Amino acid sequence: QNMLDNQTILITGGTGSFGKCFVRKVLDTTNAKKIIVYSRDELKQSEMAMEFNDPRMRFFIGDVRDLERLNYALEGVDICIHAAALKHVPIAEYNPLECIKTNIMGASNVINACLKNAISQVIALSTDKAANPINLYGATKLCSDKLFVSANNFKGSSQTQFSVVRYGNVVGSRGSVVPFFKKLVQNKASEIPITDIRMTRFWITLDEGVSFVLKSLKRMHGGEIFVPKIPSMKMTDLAKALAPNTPTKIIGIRPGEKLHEVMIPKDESHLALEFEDFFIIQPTISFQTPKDYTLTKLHEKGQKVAPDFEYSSHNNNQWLEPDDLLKLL
Amino acid sequence: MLDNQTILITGGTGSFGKCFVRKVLDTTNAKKIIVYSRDELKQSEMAMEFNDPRMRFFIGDVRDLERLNYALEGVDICIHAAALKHVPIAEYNPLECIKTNIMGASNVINACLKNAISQVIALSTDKAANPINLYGATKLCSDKLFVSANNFKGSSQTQFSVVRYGNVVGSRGSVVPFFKKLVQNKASEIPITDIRMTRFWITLDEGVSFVLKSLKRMHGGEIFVPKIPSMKMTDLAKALAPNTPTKIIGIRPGEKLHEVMIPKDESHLALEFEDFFIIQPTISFQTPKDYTLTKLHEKGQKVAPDFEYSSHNNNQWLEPDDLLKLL
Amino acid sequence: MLDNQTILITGGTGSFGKCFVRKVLDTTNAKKIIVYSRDELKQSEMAMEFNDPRMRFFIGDVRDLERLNYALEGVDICIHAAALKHVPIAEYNPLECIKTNIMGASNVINACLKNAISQVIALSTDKAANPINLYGATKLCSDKLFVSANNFKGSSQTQFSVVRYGNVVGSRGSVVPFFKKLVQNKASEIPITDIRMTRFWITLDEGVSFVLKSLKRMHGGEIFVPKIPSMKMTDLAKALAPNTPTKIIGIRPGEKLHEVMIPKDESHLALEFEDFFIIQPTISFQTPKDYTLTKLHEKGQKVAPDFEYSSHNNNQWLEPDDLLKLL
Amino acid sequence: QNMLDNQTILITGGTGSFGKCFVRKVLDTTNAKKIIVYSRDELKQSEMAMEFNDPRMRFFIGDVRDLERLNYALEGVDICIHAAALKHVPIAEYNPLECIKTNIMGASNVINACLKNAISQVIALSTDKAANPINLYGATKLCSDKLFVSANNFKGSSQTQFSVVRYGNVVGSRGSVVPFFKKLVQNKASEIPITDIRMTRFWITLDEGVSFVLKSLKRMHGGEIFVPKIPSMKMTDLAKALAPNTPTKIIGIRPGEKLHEVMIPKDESHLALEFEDFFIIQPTISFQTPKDYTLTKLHEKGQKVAPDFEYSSHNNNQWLEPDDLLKLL
Amino acid sequence: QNMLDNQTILITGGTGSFGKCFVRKVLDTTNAKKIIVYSRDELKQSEMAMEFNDPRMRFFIGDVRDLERLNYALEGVDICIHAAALKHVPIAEYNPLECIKTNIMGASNVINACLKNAISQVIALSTDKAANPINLYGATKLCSDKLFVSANNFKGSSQTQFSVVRYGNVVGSRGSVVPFFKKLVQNKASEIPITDIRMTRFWITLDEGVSFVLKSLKRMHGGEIFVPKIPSMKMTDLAKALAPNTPTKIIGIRPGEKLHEVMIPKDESHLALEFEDFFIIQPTISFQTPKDYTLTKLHEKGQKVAPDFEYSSHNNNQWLEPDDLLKLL
Amino acid sequence: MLDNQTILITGGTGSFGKCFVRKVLDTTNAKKIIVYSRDELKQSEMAMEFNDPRMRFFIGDVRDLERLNYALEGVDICIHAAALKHVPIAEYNPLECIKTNIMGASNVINACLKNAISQVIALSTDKAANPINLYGATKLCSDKLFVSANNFKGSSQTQFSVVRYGNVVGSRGSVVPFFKKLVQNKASEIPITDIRMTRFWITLDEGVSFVLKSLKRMHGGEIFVPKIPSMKMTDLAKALAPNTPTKIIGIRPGEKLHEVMIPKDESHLALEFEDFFIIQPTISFQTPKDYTLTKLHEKGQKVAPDFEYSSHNNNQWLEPDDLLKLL
Ligand SMILES: NC(=O)c1ccc[n+]([C@@H]2O[C@H](COP(=O)([O-])OP(=O)(O)OC[C@H]3O[C@@H](n4cnc5c(N)ncnc54)[C@H](OP(=O)(O)O)[C@@H]3O)[C@@H](O)[C@H]2O)c1
Repeated sequence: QNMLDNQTILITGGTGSFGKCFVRKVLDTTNAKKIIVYSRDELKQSEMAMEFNDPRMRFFIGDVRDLERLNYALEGVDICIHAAALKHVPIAEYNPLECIKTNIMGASNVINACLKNAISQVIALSTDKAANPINLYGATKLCSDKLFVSANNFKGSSQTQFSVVRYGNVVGSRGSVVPFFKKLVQNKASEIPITDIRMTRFWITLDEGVSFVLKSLKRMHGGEIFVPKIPSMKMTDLAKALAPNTPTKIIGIRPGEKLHEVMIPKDESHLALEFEDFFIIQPTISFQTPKDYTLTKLHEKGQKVAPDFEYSSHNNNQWLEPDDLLKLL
Repeated sequence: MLDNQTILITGGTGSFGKCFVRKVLDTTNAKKIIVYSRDELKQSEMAMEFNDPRMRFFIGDVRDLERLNYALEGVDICIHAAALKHVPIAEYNPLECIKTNIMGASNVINACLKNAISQVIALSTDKAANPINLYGATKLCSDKLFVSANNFKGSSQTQFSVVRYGNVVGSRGSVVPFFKKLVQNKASEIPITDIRMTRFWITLDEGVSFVLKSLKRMHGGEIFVPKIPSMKMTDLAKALAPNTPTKIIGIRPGEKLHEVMIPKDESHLALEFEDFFIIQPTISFQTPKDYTLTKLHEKGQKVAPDFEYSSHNNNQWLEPDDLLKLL
Repeated sequence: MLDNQTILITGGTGSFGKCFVRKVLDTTNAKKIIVYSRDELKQSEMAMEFNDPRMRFFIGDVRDLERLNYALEGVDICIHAAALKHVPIAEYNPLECIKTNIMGASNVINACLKNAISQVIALSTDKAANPINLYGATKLCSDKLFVSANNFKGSSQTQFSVVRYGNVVGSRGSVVPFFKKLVQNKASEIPITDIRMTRFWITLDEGVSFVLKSLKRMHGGEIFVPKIPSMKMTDLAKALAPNTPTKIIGIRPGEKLHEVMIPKDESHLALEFEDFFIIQPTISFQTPKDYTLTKLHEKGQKVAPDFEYSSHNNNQWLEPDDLLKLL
Repeated sequence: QNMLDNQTILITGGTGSFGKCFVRKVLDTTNAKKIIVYSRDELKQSEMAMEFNDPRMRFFIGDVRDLERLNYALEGVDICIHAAALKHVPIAEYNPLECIKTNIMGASNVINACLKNAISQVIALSTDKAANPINLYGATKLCSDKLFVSANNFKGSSQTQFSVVRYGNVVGSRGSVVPFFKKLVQNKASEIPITDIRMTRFWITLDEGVSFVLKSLKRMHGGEIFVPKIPSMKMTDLAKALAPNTPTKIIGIRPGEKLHEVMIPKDESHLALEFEDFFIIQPTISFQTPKDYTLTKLHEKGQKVAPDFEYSSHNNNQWLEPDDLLKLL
Repeated sequence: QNMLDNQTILITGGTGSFGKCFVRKVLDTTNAKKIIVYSRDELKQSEMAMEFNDPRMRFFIGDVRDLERLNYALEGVDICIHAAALKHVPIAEYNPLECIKTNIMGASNVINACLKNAISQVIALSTDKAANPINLYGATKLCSDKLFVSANNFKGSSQTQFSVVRYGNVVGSRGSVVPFFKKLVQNKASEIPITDIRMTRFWITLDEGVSFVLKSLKRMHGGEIFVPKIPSMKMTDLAKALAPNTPTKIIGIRPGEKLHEVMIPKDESHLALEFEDFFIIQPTISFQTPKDYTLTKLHEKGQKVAPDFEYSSHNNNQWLEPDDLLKLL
Repeated sequence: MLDNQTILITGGTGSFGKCFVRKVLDTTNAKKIIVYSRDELKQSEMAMEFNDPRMRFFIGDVRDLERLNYALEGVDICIHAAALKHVPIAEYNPLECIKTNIMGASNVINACLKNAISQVIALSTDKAANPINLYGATKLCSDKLFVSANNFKGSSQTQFSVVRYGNVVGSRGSVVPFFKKLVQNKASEIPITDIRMTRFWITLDEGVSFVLKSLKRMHGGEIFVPKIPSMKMTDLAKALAPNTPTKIIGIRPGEKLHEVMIPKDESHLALEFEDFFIIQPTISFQTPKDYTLTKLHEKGQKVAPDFEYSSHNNNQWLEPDDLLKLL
């Protein structure tokens, strides 16, 4: 019950869509002692401090590529939510090392600084793009996920648990598809570009993600890659919600984009454990002090999966109509 | 043209390393061949087996940008083969693999641009296509860095390409050579992972010739893939042991049943050729290039929309008798 | 001459940033304009609003010397506008402001000399004259570094100048634009700091034109100051709200009642011109310069011994009606 | 009473005028367990160890720009006096980054290393040149002062107090004015250069400064910029003490020099608190665990000041005659 | 008695001749809780894990030139054996900075990381080449030895003892003389090269070295340079054991080679203490908390030496015949 | 040829430092002499005593590679005299001595190659031959780095040599000058270490002339050793105090009874000359050199097989009367 009770939480990339939503959720629904936003931009932090004018907030201007600054911010932290990252796929293809420095080396420093300040639980955000990735960005998240999972194979005088939360497209995220079909039809959208007529994706709301991360804290043992069960929607149906009466030119594809997204690769189905509405991808490596992932801290039991299971988007159980999208737009 | 050129190869004391050096001495007119690796043990031995004037050894680490700057001084061609490739060990030492493979790639690129090297080819791997293990992810980032490196421009231009191929028959501590120490071990029990297991197979000599060919074809920015045969991991044992038991020890941390070399989501970037494949960059360059015509004037063509070059669905297969011919 | 030149501007996605880019495209013949900033959000948007061939974006941090080296490759002109300027936030995150503003300045200078950039202009601020807050101190060190950078010499010379001016009307999150969100907020209560509060006021467009003019005037080593109007912070509210209460919320961490732009102890270094002021270096250079004649052959003159260009004692003042004309 | 009793003290720039005087004062008047001199030059340390041949002394060759070395020296220290710096104003104008590295980054590393080794009290030396500065040097001290004051806004498992001590010209300092009018008249001073006939400065003795720093330790809460009440003297009267019978040519001004020095800027008078003979400039930012600066640890009460107060040299209460200067030369 | 009982041991350069032998000795003869091999090559570690397939083993891929990685590996270690190094003398002459980075800076980081993780005992391996050295390699070991000895002059909240073990040529080491006269006669040795006909060296077996290091742990106080009493053999007699029936061409000398090796320099005989079969070269500097090196932890008493003693190889008590060499080949 | 050349000398404010500068101004036509050292105290004073246009001071640390890069810009000759030499202090602060002497040497070499300096001479010491103390070990590594630095090659070549000699009579805080402050101290008690104590003795002026001569002789890679006299440490007191007691205070941390300058195990590398010795490199270079003929065409010759240049067995000795003539 309420384990953020009197705990100090630090969230990197805290000024982003997830960050503001996560901070908002934690402030409203928990007795967290203090909530630390760790990010770089003074503009956004300056703005955020005004809209979240709360004494339980602390803003540290800092970069996840700077270990000394992180070591200083995590000082006395209990829980670290790692949401900082460079995720604009095509921009990442043109700026490889930047994305590597922020996502890979950033993961690296956060883990180092958390261990040093003896943090209790750490959850880093992943992405479906990190499974059998093709673009660099996805490659940097895969390296990220791997570091956090491996970070558990440590042995300090205070067990620090490291877990990962992976989920697909965030319906209407700060720069996604939905938040475009609105910004275009607002400035006389001559026509809203599309791509492949097979394009499918997983879907979830920002609130669902936050809630999920918040709950993963309650059942995590450390080492897990939690995957929530979410619905998928073909990119066509997403053409009748923010401009059905406006044509949509066909672009086909964009740099480093897939036709379908993978959440749980086939080659990892033996590590995958199933639950009522979420999966647990177990560590591919073994830890010194092994844990039993079949029983979460929330005493929710899990069963393995089909030796030939593949949790992909091109074909999942749940889907969504252009109404549900507006009903949850 | 390698004539009178200076060539540096990171990870020069490795399998590919030794073989590449041997091939360059014997067949090219390279003026100088520089080996850049960390271990003094392997370098002293290698200098003994290759007692040749055109050879030069530099004790160095790719994680050291300053040292690379120093050693790439006056080099025309750079072959990047340095890496931590043990997949399961990379799973336990992720940051080590990231520093060597990813940062390593970054430094090399930096030193190469600085010393104005003409062409660079970095060695990739099939494990970098739709990767699952850390090693593959690092190599994927590596390929990316090298491909992106082509957008840099100054008083001098540098061409960066990548060569990607699967398992190397009898590579430094691989499977095939292991299926020997077992025969010698008077042991009668072959350790398998999964009857479905499949991989692409290229020879040390073939990989090396493909790199040399690539140098002559590259515009810069390509990921060259040689068309090589696949082989059921069930026959690799059969062939190298027609009689002996196969104890299914399961899968190791990070293994795939089949390795992809040209992902399905990249078929549109692929260009087919007589013996090879060029996966085109996914980004545009200041100075565009036409990958349909190599520098050797070889014409390439697009592949079918649902194309994918994997080990499972390969039209070529190594025969247990034609495999024994490799060794 | 910006004709056919390559221009890089750190902090290119900022207010001055976007405006400077717009002015350079529309009016110059600059061959290439490079935006160098950290955020992918602002850069993707900016590339959309400026869909032009001569534009190029580099995701980078001024705290990264290696990345700057890379991006300044082949650049002729460099405009340094990157900085952490929120005064109170700089008061809580001093080292952050020091790293970005002071170290940032240092790296840029280094990369500029390395890539042999012809001219560099760094943006200063009135808060850097007889400063009190951390931000101002960092900018003061910045100006100093840039001014001192002119003593460096090699096969190529690089000119470093600084442009200093006060508040930018309606700048990214300033006061004036805030006195709008309040009107919209249906709020009837204007937050003031002190009836005496005074500041210099220049427009985004004016600041930009002054930088472009400076490039054409600079010998290297100058701190250009434009003659701009002052305005009682009491009228900025009056003008933008002839009717509404003013609740004196006091002073914020680090504020001054009046901002100096040319200190009294520097009057001897000052040179007066038609529209601007040049504060001469306090040190001597290997290659001296005559700051009394800009490159546009504009003749300057010394000011009175007890001279000081402050906001409190300014001979020019923005009229609440002529202020509404800015917006 | 005697709080250096059995404490280990580390003083950076310990081989300088202040350092030798401070070490001398501490050795003679306290039961400090050990006194660590942290500086770079082997020559001076070598010399100092001979003149201060005391077992309670420890000399660490080190640079304040090297965090690892500092982390190693502060190990087990209780009190840190930070006196290291580059202060030759004109030399600083020609060597900007050097002065920045030593004074700014140096401040930076000392604070970091003190926190890491859980030091109790830290006092960094400032200078009147840091108030409304014009020269770079002064700018580096202002950045310094700001870092030390901000360093208090931390929260480690052992409160470390950070304070600053600022005062003007040190009568006859290792390279000042007085110690020149002697070195010139000794080698047939044809004429001793002067400047502006309005030039005024604050004055204090090396011993007074040491004593002041030593007492600031006894009353500091952490976060203060202590300013002692000291006298001022026009640069003319300082022309009749070490060569009244020798002319003085007029140079006018030197690189980055002011006519008058500011100790407490007008724009900070609201932060300024007054006491019988010293001031306390309060933090412009607020700390999490606020302290009451109106009551020092020495139970000395302070009152605010005139809303339009300015503690400048061009006009202060106390002044000095060319006798007092020789009477205290 | 058995002080490795339940202790965690970390040995850098653990995949080398010494490393494998040392790990082998510790696994077989002690109740060490865990044994950590710290080295760079995946090939060797991969190989070693197979031949030493023991649960009490842990392999960390790491470089001694990387402090952050070391800080992470020594975490929770009790005893550190430092065997990592670049020792190919001529290769070191052509790659000076490399050898300096690995041996000097490597020593530097290990000491730093051991202190940080509060290691109990640390023994770094030296070499007779470090006494009055001529080659760079030897110069890097001398700098190394000096750092470890000096490392004792520290004062942390957990005394860490630092000692050095120095001995000569390891009979048949991974790349020495003996292991050559075999690899040559195996591939039709036309003739096996030799040098100066005065060439003498000290000798010892790999097992003797391990055992010695293992025992130095039991009697060390910290600060010692233990030197075992070992025999010497002229390079001629070493020509009748692995090819007496094959001629030996005369090369004379090689880059940076001496005619004779020094173990205890004459100028240090006043620091040297003698024992039944090993020497103790005492610190040239004095520590704050001085120890009595005349009485080892094994209660073995030692007496000083002749004020003009020199422990060189060109003339020592024990020697060896080409039989003993094969009898112990 | 120092004519119209730019000379930088690290540790320029030191004993050798000041003397070298004085000799270069007075006798050469060097266009510029740059002093690169850390302390502002000593530099401000030195600039006063050397108020000359060709002088220039750079506040910097040899541990700073970036700063060295900056200061060596446009330098032709580099004299490396910066170091921590106090033997006992180096014994307590080993890493400090290693950073300054060893890393310091490394950075200087790096910056020199980068800025394409023509010739570099680094100051060594007798304590670096068959060393025992940390200081000597660091200098030995230093010499090595500099000697090895000659194997680097690019569009420009740089020559690196080392000058090695013993004690400098009355050097900044040495023995002789101390045996003065004792006389002045009205003290009647001379502190000795050991009646056998012996050292080589060269004058500040001699060391400086030998460096200047070396520049004119060097091919690059040599360790020049001047033939200088030895002197019983018993006479240095006798001479400077014919009457006063000698209280044997023993030996200090790291002292030798006698200092070697050319080790016995190096006699084969030595080449004898009229006034000096060249110890040849122990490694071979890409571009070999003939050290038997300096650039001044001085012919050298091999020494006897068991040769060794030590202070104990020197054929030259300073006479207590000819020593007083030095001072
Ligand atoms: N002294 C002798 O009797 C003797 C005998 C044989 C050989 N030598 C050789 O002569 C050389 C110089 O001797 P010296 O008597 O002129 O010594 P010195 O009087 O101690 O001068 C050495 C100078 O090096 C500078 N320095 C020290 N650390 C530095 C750093 N980290 N970065 C930049 N500069 C640094 C110091 O200047 P700052 O403190 O202002 O930085 C100092 O002025 C030595 O290297 C030694 O090898 C001396």
